[PDB]
Amino acid sequence: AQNPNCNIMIFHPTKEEFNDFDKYIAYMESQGAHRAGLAKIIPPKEWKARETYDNISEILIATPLQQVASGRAGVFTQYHKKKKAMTVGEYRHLANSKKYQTPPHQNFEDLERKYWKNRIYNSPIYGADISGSLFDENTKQWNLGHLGTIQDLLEKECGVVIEGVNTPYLYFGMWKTTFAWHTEDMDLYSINYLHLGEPKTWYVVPPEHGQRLERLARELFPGSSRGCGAFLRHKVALISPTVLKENGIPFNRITQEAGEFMVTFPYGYHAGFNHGFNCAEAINFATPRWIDYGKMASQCSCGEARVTFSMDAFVRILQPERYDLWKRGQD
Ligand SMILES: O=C(O)CNC(=O)C(=O)O
Ligand SMILES: [Mg+2]
Ligand code: NI
Ligand SMILES: [Zn+2]
Repeated sequence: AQNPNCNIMIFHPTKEEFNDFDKYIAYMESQGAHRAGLAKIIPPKEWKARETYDNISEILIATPLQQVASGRAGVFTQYHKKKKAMTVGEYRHLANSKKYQTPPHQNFEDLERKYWKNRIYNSPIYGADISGSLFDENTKQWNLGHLGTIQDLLEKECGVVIEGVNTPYLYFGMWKTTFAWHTEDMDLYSINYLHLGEPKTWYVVPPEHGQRLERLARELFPGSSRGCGAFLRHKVALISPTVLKENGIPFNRITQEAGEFMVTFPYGYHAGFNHGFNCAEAINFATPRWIDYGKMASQCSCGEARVTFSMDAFVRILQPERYDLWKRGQD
């Protein structure tokens, strides 16, 4: 078995290898990359997502989210308070203000220590989940707005045509902005490209060990666990590396820098934080290997998780028994 310790793998495709996205994902899996839950892909040196980032300031963040924490430094939840709209130029200036800017630090490890020590005492503002793309239409390789759609994959594998669309999302971050522990909707893959700015640190649990993380989360968030049998779908809970290590949960960590792709694999729990002002683009995707994960994915039916239009069909076709109850949660 390849990669039996479930280490995060880093790949350096050539420009020739960068042509066929599906083929390269399958290659990475042949080497065991999925066992980690997360892989890094450094694009060939000839490749670029677009020519410059000089003209992005007028993108609107219609509903910036202030991420307010509750709990203790290593075990906390966050809720998202909606703020007034602002442009990317306005948000960058905010991120660079004295109140919100990255503190002085020695290296990424020092900054990670400062994040876990101090995150809960601040409420950074995240421009998350903004439909759109920063890939130039002329970028033909690994253009996250030109991927094969999940609906077409389900149709190719299973023969059933379904409604729904699959488009990317932009994320504008600042110091301490945080993504809570989660897997993707329907335990899909994700791909994330860091277009610009400061790094993003990731934590990930191997898919084969995901239920260990779930069990710990039920212990650490016991009221949330009584409320919902899949409360990590709410995307609000944080657990630090120190607490994971104290409880024996297998995980790995890695820092993504501007110009790099990350792929999350089916049922790979992940969480992380931004180092400073940045912009990322991410989208879900599927392969044939996903189908079985989609069929077994947990679902929130308590009503909190509220997701896209397109997840309806996935539940309806892959999880017909759950359909009824899950849809009640969505309506
Ligand atoms: O970058 C972020 O805030 C969160 N991204 C992801 O969870 C992802 O790409 O799957
Ligand atoms: Mg603009
Ligand atoms: Ni994710
Ligand atoms: Zn729920």
